[PDB]
Amino acid sequence: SPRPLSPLVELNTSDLIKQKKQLWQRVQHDGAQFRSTPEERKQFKTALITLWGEQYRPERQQRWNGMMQRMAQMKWNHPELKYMATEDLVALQAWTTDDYEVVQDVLEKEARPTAHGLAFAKCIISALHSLPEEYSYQGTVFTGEDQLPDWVSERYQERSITTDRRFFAASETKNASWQGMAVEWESNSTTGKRISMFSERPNEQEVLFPPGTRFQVTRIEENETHPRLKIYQSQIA
Repeated sequence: SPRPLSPLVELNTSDLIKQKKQLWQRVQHDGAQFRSTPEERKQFKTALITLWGEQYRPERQQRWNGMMQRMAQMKWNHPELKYMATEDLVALQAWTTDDYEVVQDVLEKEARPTAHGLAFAKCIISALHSLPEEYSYQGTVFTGEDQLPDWVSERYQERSITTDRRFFAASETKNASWQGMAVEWESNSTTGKRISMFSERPNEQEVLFPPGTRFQVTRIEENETHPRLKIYQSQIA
């Protein structure tokens, strides 16, 4: 337990694989009922602030404080969000920073997770399942990622359902700016959540799916050029 007036709490760094497996089972079991606990929200705060050691804690503390105040006001400006946990909303903004790298694949099989990443993941997932239904995007969303062809083959196959263990990001638009990544997706979304209201780059019109999302893969096109593989899939909501 922390000392009085401590900004931080202890992160459970022991048996990380068990923690990963336990969170993954919780994701599947709880579905859209998944919610972060008050203690998990404090662990996310510590995770973000301490992500890069004591040297960067003052800067990250200041960023944390600013995001908390922004999301507190977000609830005033957008009353439908009044019941969201403020730290859950902060997680959505944090996802759109470079910290995404510590959390995107943290529930993947054989991925070696950090305590920080697992703490990140709980609040993002909680945010995605507690956002009101008006934040769900119904339509086709577009993704590009830098992945190898074998990475695709392990996870996606024509005519079979993919149960995604990753955070899967996409966009409502297909801007020319990110043309030519190694892999592309065209995904029909039913409950993918629009996070442009929380992003550091709202013009990207990003949509985000949590681990546990299921996609029916309907076609995979192959090209010699990048994108080497283009995946057509539909969310099973």
